[PDB]
Amino acid sequence: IIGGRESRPHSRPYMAYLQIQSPAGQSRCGGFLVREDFVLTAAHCWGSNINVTLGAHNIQRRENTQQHITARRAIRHPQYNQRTIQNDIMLLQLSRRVRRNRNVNPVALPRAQEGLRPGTLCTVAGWGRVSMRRGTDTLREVQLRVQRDRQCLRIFGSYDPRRQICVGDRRERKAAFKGDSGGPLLCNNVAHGIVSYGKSSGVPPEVFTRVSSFLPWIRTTMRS
Ligand SMILES: COC(=O)N(C)Cc1c(C(=O)O)n(Cc2cccc3ccc(F)cc23)c2ccccc12
Ligand SMILES: [Zn+2]
Repeated sequence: IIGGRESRPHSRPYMAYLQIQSPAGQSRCGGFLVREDFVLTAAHCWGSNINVTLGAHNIQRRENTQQHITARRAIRHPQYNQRTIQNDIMLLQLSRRVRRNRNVNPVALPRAQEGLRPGTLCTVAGWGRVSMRRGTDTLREVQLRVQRDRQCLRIFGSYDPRRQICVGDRRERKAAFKGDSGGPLLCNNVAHGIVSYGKSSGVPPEVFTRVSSFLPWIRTTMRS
């Protein structure tokens, strides 16, 4: 998170830290618990082995609040496209259910035709980089404003407002950045978006997946 603050410890108990391994090496992402057995994140966070930590604030130290669960299944959207970064959404089936408590519980999703309009203020949280090269051990957060479609259409050739949200005022040094991928955009306590991508500079606007567009695929997947 660029330009943010340390979160109040355990104030966002839906937050998941992902440690990802594949032949391509090690990666880090965020994610969020949407049911006792499922975490939602981005498809570009896929790996052959993913371990999830819930209940964390400082993910570099042991805390008896943490729950460590390997993902039994990593289900990318069937039309996820690496090249355009379209349909950037993935469900993790946990190998066991979490023990729900003050520090570990799910977050609500939007309704289908509810919407999210320019000018809405939201929060994004994660363990990602705070500048170009430096990181953090502890969860951080920042408030970002929803931008108009054209502000992303102008700078991102493959942007589609049917499936993506445009986020962050270029006037402020405030953004989700590397390490924050997969984490939630919370608006009025609901997870409307998923951190997807942006410019290497970290200067907004940036691109989130629009959850409302994938609700059918989400529901069908979790039901089966
Ligand atoms: C297996 O996992 C991985 O390979 N990864 C997690 C690496 C990866 C990241 C990442 O480091 O988070 N991002 C997000 C991203 C990258 C660059 C600029 C950004 C600016 C703003 C922003 F909010 C996000 C940005 C990706 C996007 C697409 C593909 C891969 C990645
Ligand atoms: Zn604590």
